[PDB]
Amino acid sequence: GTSNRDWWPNQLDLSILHRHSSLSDPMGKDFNYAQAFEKLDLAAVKRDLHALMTTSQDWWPADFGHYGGLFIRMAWHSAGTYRTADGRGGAGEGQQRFAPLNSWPDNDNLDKARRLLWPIKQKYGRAISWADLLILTGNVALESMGFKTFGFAGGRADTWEPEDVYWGSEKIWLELSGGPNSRYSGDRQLENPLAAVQMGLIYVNPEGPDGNPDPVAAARDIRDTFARMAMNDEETVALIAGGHTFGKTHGAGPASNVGAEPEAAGIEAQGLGWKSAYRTGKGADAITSGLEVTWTTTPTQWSHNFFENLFGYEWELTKSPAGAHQWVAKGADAVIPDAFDPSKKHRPTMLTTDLSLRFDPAYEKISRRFHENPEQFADAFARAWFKLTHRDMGPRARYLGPEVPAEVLLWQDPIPAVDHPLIDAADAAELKAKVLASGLTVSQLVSTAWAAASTFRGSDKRGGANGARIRLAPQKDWEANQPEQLAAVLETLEAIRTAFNGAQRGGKQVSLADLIVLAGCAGVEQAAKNAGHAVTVPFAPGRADASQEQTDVESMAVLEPVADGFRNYLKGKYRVPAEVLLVDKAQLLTLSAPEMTVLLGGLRVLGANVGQSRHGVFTAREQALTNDFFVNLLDMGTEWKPTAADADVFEGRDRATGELKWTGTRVDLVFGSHSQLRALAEVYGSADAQEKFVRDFVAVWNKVMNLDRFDLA
Amino acid sequence: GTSNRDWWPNQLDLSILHRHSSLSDPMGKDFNYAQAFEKLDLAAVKRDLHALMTTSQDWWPADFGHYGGLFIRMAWHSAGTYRTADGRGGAGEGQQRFAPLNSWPDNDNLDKARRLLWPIKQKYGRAISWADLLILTGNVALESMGFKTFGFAGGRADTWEPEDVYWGSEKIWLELSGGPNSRYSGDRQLENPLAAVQMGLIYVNPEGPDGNPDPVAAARDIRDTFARMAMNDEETVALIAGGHTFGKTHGAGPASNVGAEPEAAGIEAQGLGWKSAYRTGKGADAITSGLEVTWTTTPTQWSHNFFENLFGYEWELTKSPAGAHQWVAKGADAVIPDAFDPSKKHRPTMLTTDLSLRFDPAYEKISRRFHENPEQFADAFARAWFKLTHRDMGPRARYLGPEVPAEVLLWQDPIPAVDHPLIDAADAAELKAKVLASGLTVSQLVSTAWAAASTFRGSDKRGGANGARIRLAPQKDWEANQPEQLAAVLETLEAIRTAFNGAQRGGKQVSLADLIVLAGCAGVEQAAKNAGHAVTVPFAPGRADASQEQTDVESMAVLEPVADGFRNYLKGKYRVPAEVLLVDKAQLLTLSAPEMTVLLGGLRVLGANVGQSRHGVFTAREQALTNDFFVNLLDMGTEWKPTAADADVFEGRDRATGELKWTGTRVDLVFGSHSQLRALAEVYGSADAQEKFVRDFVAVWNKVMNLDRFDLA
Ligand code: HEM
Ligand code: HEM
Ligand code: NA
Ligand code: NA
Repeated sequence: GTSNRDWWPNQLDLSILHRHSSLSDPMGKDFNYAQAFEKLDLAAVKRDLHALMTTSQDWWPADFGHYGGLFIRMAWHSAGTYRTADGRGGAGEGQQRFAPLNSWPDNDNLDKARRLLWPIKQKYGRAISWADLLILTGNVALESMGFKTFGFAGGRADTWEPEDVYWGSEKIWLELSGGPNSRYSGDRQLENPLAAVQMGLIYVNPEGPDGNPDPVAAARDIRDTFARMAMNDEETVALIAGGHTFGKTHGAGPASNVGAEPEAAGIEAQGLGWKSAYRTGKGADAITSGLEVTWTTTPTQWSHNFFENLFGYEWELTKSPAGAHQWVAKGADAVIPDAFDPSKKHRPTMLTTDLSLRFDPAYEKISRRFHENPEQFADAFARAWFKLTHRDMGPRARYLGPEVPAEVLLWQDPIPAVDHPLIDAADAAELKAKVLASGLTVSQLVSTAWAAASTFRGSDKRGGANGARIRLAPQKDWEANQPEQLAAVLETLEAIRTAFNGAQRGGKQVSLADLIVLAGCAGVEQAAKNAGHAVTVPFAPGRADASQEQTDVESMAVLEPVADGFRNYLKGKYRVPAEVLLVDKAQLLTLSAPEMTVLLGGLRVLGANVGQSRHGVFTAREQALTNDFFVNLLDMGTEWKPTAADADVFEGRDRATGELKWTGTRVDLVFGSHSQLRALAEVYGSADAQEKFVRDFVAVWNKVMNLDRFDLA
Repeated sequence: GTSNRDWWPNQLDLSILHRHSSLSDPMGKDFNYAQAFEKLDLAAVKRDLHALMTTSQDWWPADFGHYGGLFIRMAWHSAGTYRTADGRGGAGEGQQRFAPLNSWPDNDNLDKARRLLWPIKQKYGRAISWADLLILTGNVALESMGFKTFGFAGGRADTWEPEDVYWGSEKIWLELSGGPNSRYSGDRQLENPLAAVQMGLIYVNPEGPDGNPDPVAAARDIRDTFARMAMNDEETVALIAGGHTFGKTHGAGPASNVGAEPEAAGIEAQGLGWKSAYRTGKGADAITSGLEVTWTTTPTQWSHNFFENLFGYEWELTKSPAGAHQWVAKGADAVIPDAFDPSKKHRPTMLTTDLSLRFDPAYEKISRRFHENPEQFADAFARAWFKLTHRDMGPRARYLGPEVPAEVLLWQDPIPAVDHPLIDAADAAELKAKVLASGLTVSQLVSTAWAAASTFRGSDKRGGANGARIRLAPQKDWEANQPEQLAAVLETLEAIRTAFNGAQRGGKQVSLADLIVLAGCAGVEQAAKNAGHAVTVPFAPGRADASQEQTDVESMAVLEPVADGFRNYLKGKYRVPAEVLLVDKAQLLTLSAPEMTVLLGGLRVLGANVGQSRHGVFTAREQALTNDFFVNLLDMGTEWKPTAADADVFEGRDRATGELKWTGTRVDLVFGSHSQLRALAEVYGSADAQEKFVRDFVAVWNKVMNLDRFDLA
């Protein structure tokens, strides 16, 4: 069946905004996972998980009689898809059970791991999501094997179809760099937003960069990809060495024995894949990565043996039985146990990427510190395992259950507790009137509140107006935020705040985070009033102000909007057309197409554009909340052409006289071009739609203001 | 961006069940189009449309100063995509404004037509849908030019994204037959469900079959495609000659002048396409099809001059200025007016397909009758135009407005009026108890009610339980319906009905259509009872019984289920895997993936399979409504393998002992294979799911029972 994608492969794809509908979700529209989880007997689940560890099934026998290593790898891959660039991937939606990740090469045989967990999933049902279960099982594996974890939070709700993620452009699994769709250019620069070296890998190639077994050059890829997963050098060394304290790799024979990945397998395989024709196909004969390495003398118990081995031998390059590059300890005795045969032992072995930890000079210093101080190693790994597995969960308000660590961590972008009474309706009316009396304009108030709130992304639930981090480094300096205008708005708001707070009795006070949002609401009200409409914009207080010391400036950089079609802003020239970037931003904001349409049309006439650009400002009454953008956009009296100077700017001229009426960008005109967007614009550009437009705009505005409000919702 | 479709291009696609979500719809959840339409001033809309016919815009000047012919074509293409095989296509969802239809080659310059209607669409807003407007404008065009129409119904709600339709497998627009993706095989057999001869055409090639200008062979393609659009010989001749009473074709110069279709055009084109570099690019210079034919001496007025010309001259094969084949009247005077230059006249011209109406001997008889009796011709055409533009609207209860024709037409599958009091809740309880006391089993009651209700298809809104047409030819004899078992059930239910109706006072009575549905409800209640669960299944009376004389048997044939995965039924061997056909049936029933999953699992254990096949009957308590299908399917203790005899049947054996536990088809096992369906099955197979399963099954059962109940809309 030929589809629209086949005929017009570069048209914009709006279906990413309408994923995750009530249609595809088997749970009722009222189902609340948090509530179901809070009633789970978590201790019972963990008892069943402990039992499972050593209950070997014949269809995938447990190495060393213990599945712990398999399950640690499973949890680590669940978490490992995360990219800091967009917040996409990670463990938080349980996506490992869906395409493509269920069938990525690096997820080979983790289908077996997941199937071993079905009986537990079945027994506890909706009260523990797969997403939570994959992480908790990893925790229990570590505990079962003697490692004390730093804690665990539940609350990852399951999802029901695959997430739309750009994982790269290659059309071949595992394609090496420099192909026609290379993710690399120049001096090994990985394209944003990617965070892995080859299509279908989690981070790096375990043989070395594009297969070349150089531990020093492998280290470079490790550092880069782990940084792109929000992990620094100490955390990276702790995780790799921590992980590889356990279990083993699987490469007992050639890879040509292994058949189709799960999404390609026959219907009879019942959701499993990588069926192997080598000997028994499993256990002692297992083939997963192709490498055959077992790191420690006690693969089912926490130990300090990884760094003893790493530093205590010299390493020789060799090949696994499948032909992969790996390393064996020069002159060592056979001290490593076999996974199935008590009469066999093996010499110590390492991956290229393990040797990175010794041969990269910066890693070597950390690795030695961990070798010499194993308690520091254990604490770093526990903290890093928690960060790994929680980094995409968002504010601590979302963390459920009785094992949540009390310690607040910088990477959680923490927001202080509110400890005082909040403002009430009367106070909010007072503050709005003071904001409007100050002289701040509709444009300034709307722009500032937009800038504060629209950093939120639903991918990892970072960002938003809570915290008032717009006043801090680095947000206060972002170009999209118009630093000098921003500074003037914040100054006036801060004086309003000070005065209001100084007049109160009791502990009552308003946060700047709340006042930024409320001032934006007053701007929207005033805009509606300018259009001759009475409107009330909802507002929920309770935001708090974070400090600069609670705001990691390097981690904040990934939230900078380099493209924001809602403010007609593009920081540079990008490979992707601007309308694609708009739909991407709408997705991170959790907006549907109709919400994206309404919001952008409104923002245009309110004066939210960066730099007060006239592009898309299709009204003669700026700062009035009207549907003018749609009515003027859709007017067939006007003809549009790209300009001389710039193909991405368009001039709209009267079709009869030739006179210039407007100018717009691609983000503006896509609403007049794309056949689904134009159908939306038509509704809001119709003669009966002014009230609809206002009321839809206010709703989506309030939606955006509340995106990070996990303390309420 | 590599997608799951790219990696696994043959995996089943569930996203067709989740279109049309509340997310993509700009109207509120409570918007009711019929309520908006009933307050439209339809007379005022028609006055605007009438004025528009002769108000020429310079960006697309009106031929002869009158847009009528353009709008008639626009409405005929809106309607002309309809296929009787699946009910997909037609005018009823306004799909011409979306991809792909908006950019089909046969819809060339209809973008102009639709744009001319924006100012009226804008004026009346949500009270008239684009879908309705397209058709109304065609009617008003005919009226304006002196043709009396048969009527008009409103009620086609707008849609907001493209419909998923199989339009063929060709990868090149207009590809001639016999390519690698040929829609033809054998002796010019067009593949079901297609209804056109080439990709991107409405019906046939106006030059002749694959461009060969032979009228006799063209007639064969006309007859075949029109039949596949539910039009017979009389209706086809009336429509083609009726249409071609008006307007003209456009081929003033070569087609290489014409640019990209709308979905490929630049953003500045603002949703228009086929921009032409030939001279002015429009009006007198217009290029649309490439043909340059004007059929009558008064292209803007109804006449009987198409047949006067057709029979009054001999025709010579010629070429248009673009090079297309077309026909000119041998030795005729220049009597046909020019579209822009009052001092020029042209000889009569015809398409190959026009001459079909004279040179195919069956067509010729009808055409002569219409020539000699033009009042017969006007009546046939009015009736056929109404059928053409309404054939996918569904039951007459959906028809809105003051111009709906009072005559009931056989092609409507008419349902008699109900003229007596309906049964009440106490009566329904009494009849359920009588049904259960008769000895009819859960399996019989469920099977029969399923058979009657599951003929519905949301594509053209035909079928469903209303009418009790399951008791009539041809439904009573369809294999899927198990004719001998059916007849026994219907006999017993008819005795129950007779006894209940005979005992009443006061005119109250129950129809057989209602009793068949109610009995099915009693079966599902009894199944729930057998499982230890008291539930009440909703039931809405008001169905009526249609007669054999009100049932067109030949038109009913397309509703026969030759594949019904809900009854594990496949009438023959198909190129398409059975799972794909299941998802296709789910789409026609308007089911989401969770609804399809719950319903199939339930039906299995209720005994709804055709022929009492054991395939998928994964329970040891058949006729009890339990989640056993999912629990047993998902049990890893069972291993599945295709059978020797049949690759499409699978044996489930105990993994340890080898003992045979079950058998199933592809339709069964897909729920344990496909990654998204298995996630659904897991919900209903969990230990906490019995109440959910029951409730969701009752909901979807009731939904299916009510699919055609537009009288309660
Ligand atoms: C540079 C980063 C890493 C590389 C290249 C990498 C590579 C691999 C490979 C190839 C395997 C063998 C798969 C098989 O054949 O069965 C594996 C196993 C595993 N890795 Fe990693 N790894 C990395 C980091 C991690 C991290 C961060 C963790 C956890 C904190 C982790 C924990 C595991 C464990 C427990 C296993 C053993 C699986 C079993 O016993 O079945 N590794 N690693
Ligand atoms: C065998 C069936 C049919 C064929 C092959 C056919 C073919 C065509 C073609 C090739 C054009 C010229 C497009 C252009 O160059 O502008 C056209 C025009 C037209 N057709 Fe048909 N047609 C068929 C049936 C119908 C029917 C069923 C109707 C309506 C009842 C219809 C109404 C018209 C009208 C009104 C125009 C004139 C458009 C104008 O004035 O701009 N045709 N036809
Ligand atoms: Na994420
Ligand atoms: Na249809």
